[PDB]
Amino acid sequence: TKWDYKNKENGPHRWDKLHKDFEVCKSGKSQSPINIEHYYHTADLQFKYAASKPKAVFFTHHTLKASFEPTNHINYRGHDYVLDNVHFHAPMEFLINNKTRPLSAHFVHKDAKGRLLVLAIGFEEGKENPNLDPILEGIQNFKEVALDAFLPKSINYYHFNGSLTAPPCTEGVAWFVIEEPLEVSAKQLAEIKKRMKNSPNQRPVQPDYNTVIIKSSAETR
Amino acid sequence: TKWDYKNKENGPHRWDKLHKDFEVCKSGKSQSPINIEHYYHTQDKADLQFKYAASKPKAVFFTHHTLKASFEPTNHINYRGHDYVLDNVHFHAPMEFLINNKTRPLSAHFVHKDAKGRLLVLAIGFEEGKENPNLDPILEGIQKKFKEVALDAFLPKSINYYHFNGSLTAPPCTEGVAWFVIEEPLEVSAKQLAEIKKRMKNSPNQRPVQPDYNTVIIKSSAETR
Ligand SMILES: CC(=O)/N=c1\sc(S(N)(=O)=O)nn1C
Ligand SMILES: CC(=O)/N=c1\sc(S(N)(=O)=O)nn1C
Ligand SMILES: [Cl-]
Ligand SMILES: [Cl-]
Ligand SMILES: [Zn+2]
Ligand SMILES: [Zn+2]
Repeated sequence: TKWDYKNKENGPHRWDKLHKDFEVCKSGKSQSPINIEHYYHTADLQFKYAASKPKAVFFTHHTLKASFEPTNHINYRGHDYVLDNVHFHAPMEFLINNKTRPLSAHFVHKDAKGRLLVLAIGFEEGKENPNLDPILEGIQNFKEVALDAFLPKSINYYHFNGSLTAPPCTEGVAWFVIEEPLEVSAKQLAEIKKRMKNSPNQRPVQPDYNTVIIKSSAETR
Repeated sequence: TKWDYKNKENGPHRWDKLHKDFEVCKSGKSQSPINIEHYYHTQDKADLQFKYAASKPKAVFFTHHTLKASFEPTNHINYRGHDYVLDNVHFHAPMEFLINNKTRPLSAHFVHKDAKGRLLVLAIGFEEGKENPNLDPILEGIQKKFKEVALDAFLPKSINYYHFNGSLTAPPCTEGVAWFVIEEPLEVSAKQLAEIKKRMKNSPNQRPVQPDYNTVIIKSSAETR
């Protein structure tokens, strides 16, 4: 109950100091997030999403989280990665070619061997997107969340190996950062940021050791 | 208390236990070597230009289960406007990385460091066959206390290689290593093969394949000279 985003002691630059489990926050060579600037052009990525009702929806450790039953899958290279939860970071943590959007959502998965697959996608200030509403009315039954409709059908993405953007900053993370921004309204932006206590929950860009990145594309649905 | 590839306490399964400097040997998520089966095909935007010449080793000696030739900082690799000087060339038998589950009887690692200590290792396998003329200058320098190494002739002109980030394959298992594994195997004679294993004291110095956390690998090819 110690680490936060405050620019003083419990801030990110000192996370390794708060606890030894966070030592990799400093010592690891694949820490996330980063600015995606150098990559290689070149699917094998299957979504198994459905509109799903959350096991629970809650704000925890400074983000808004919807936890889920092991019913929604992503298959990657012939291995099934179960979605655990989707949570939000504001502003966006990852950067693409020096570009920033004010919000992202992370879709967290784990396979048979316990390996992590996380998805980062942006929101763009503009028209109100309906997908947000089933979770924002879930403080208490829980209404179904439209997962198979959340992401674009056609996606361009960046894939690389990184770490968690939050303590313990565990590595072995397969990142897929989606290029296409989703849309978010200005009223929704401020409203949900208030559940982010209008206090940023975004880890700074980590040092980049020539991460190998592929740019590819896929169809989600 | 020193690390080995032997069956008991100082083996690879236990390197982490030998020294705390070696903790990442087990706990790291980007540990080498691995079995290369999944990769991405790509184009040649690859900024990898060799700056190699024939060079006489500062020394050729046995250290840590391998045969090593260290060099004057005269031989280089350039990668995206980032130049890596060759530190040494050393050997593994059998080859430590696997290319589609295929095993080579031997490999060579071209170990580089930039100014700030960033690591680039270059790996190529060897296949039993014709007398390799480049090898014996090394086999002719180890009992002395050194002849030019035809580095300018050592690697193939046209290479297919795999690129990714991994670790050193021996303790301290340092991560953040830019690996370039070249697909085309070089050629070695049966006695060149036999003899050097004895200079590597006939005790295999091959770290087992490590857990792979979906390492992102690209396949491309290039011209060295
Ligand atoms: C359960 C879960 O998803 N935990 C997470 S996710 C995460 S992140 N924001 O994807 O890098 N950091 N932590 C602690
Ligand atoms: C000086 C030097 O090259 N040391 C090395 S190289 C190496 S390797 N087998 O290339 O990953 N492991 N260690 C300890
Ligand atoms: Cl992000
Ligand atoms: Cl190897
Ligand atoms: Zn997240
Ligand atoms: Zn080696």
